Order: sequence, then C-alpha cells, then structure tokens
Amino acid sequence: EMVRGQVFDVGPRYTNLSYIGEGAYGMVCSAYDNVNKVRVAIKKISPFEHQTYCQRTLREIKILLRFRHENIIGINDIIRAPTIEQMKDVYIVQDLMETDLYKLLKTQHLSNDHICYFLYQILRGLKYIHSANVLHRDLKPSNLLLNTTCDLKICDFGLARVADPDHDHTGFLTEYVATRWYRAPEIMLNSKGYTKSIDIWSVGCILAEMLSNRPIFPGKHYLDQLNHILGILGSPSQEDLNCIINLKARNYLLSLPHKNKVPWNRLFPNADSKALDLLDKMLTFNPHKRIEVEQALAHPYLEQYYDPSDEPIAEAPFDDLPKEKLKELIFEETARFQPGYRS
Ligand SMILES: c1ccc(CNc2ncnc3[nH]cnc23)cc1
Repeated sequence: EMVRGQVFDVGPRYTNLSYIGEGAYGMVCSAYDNVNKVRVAIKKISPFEHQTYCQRTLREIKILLRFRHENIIGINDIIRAPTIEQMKDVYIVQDLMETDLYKLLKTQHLSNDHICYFLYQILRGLKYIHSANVLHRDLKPSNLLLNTTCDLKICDFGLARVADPDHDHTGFLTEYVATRWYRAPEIMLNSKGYTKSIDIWSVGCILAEMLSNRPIFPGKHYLDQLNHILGILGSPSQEDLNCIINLKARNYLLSLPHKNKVPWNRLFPNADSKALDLLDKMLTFNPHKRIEVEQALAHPYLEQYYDPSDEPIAEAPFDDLPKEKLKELIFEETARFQPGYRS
C-alpha cells in the first residue's frame, strides 16, 4: 500500500505494487496476485465527482463483465468499499499487458506479416463486439493492448454503445465524440455515432498508421479533420453528397477546391497491394458502401488467418442519470465481487 500517489489499498491479495502510469480520472499500477501467483494490472478509478466519468465507468464495467474473448480485455476482480458512502475509489483488476500499439509504433516499423496478424486480431475481437450488437466507438492504437505480436487485446469500452441505426438527434457537441483522428466522416457531417461502420473506419485509420508509422488523418479540429480525409480520398461525389443529413455541413466541402483521389500505392509505396485494397474498402467515405467486419476478415489480405470456426461471436446480443444514481448502479454491478453476494 503506497501513499506517494493516492493510497491504493488493494491488499492483502494484491501486493508488491509498482507504478505504471495514469489515464482517465484515476491511476494504474501492476501488483502481484497472491491467489493466481502472477502479476496483474490494477486501475484505480475515482469518477463519482463527475457524471460523465460515472457514465464511462458503469458503461465499461457492464460490457466487460459480459464479454469473453481472447482479443478483448476482461475484468478479473473489482475492489471497493463495503458501503456506498465509503466508496470513493474503484479498483479494476485486469490481465497485465506489456505495452500498446501506440507505444510500439513509436519505436518500431512493423513488418507486413506483423501488421497482417495484428489486423486479424483487431477484426477478430471486433467481430465479437459487433455480433453482440455493440460499438466500441473509440478504436485507436493506444486502446490496443499488446504482449507479443500474437497477443493483442482491445480495451477501453467507456464510449461503447449498443448499435442503433435508427435513433438520431444531430446533437453534435452534446455527445462526447470519439478520438478525432479516427473519427468516421458520417459522425462529423451528419452525427451518426450509432452504426457499426464507424468502428470499421477507425480500424482503417489504425491500419494506415501501421503501414507508415504516423496518423493518416491528423487534423487539428473537426473541419481540419475533414480536410485531411478529402485531401486523400478526393472530393466526395454527387451521391456521397446526398448522404449528408445537414444543411450547413454540406457547404464547407462545396467551397473547398476539387481534390483528386490520391492512389494508395502512391502514399504507401512499400505496402502489400492486398493490404491497400482492404485499406481502400475500410476508408470509404460512404458509410453504406464501407466494408463490414465479416467481409474484412474474408478479404484476401487475411486469408491465411481467416477461420469462422475459430472466431467466437456473442451467445446473446447486448445514461442521462445524475452522478448519484449512477454510483448506485456501479455499486450494484460490482456487487458480485463482494463477500456474501447472493443471486
Ligand atoms: C496509463 C493509462 C493506460 C494504460 C494502459 N492500461 C494497461 N496497461 C497495462 N496493462 C493493462 N491491462 C489492462 N489495462 C492495462 C497504462 C498507463
């Protein structure tokens, strides 16, 4: 139990603590699990002051407790106080992961084989997620935890939602949007953060980042984000212009000079041509003409790994409450890891 950076108190089961880092309203350490005799990761979370922090916490916990897949991080144990009034911190215990794709891309240029098998694992996990009618909504390199070239896990389901192509509100900045660089164009143009297509676009961006060691659409803001995308894909066609469900949005693009489509091979000269064909289909502007997860796995680029017999799906398809009500729901969701739990 260290006190240098916010009291941990995860003992006596979890000892020999060591600081890793800190992200998203809390802190992260690795500890020794005296029950499983192996080092695990523990994230300390203190979200109860801010209602949005309570959203993501409850959101991620409900989903991860239901999900079970090699390519998706899980929750091993949750530590919290016996009473709601005493609970000010939550401790989520997960498998220790050596690094993530973000850190890896900073130090190494990936070979084609490791890019190929990384891509498979992402889509493998994503296939499960989408089969449960769930969208991750924030897929990016830092959310891809890594041990080896063969051990990739998807994490951070804080922004995850149940798929819902129907409901729409056009609430642009009223909803906590995804990481800009990996954000589908439909989200920025006509507010569409509830279809599976958005996750595929993110994976495309991740793929392009694996081929060149740098973000492909690194805009400063959302209009600049659209600038980068059209700067590579080219000016949207007449039909793609009709996908835009917004008056003022279908205007900034029309004032922009006409852009030619930059060939993928010109951007990535050293890339596998099969990779670039898949990339092309993941980064299609039109969300309806964009490749789906099962189709991507079946692309020739992944033909050496693709195996529907070894690609598990969900056995069953899977808010605006105050921070005090959400805290109760978190207190209930974590109640299964408490002594004396019934039903
Ligand atoms: C700061 C913020 C985020 C992270 C990434 N989490 C993390 N790191 C290591 N092992 C894990 N298992 C489950 N999650 C993790 C590290 C430092």
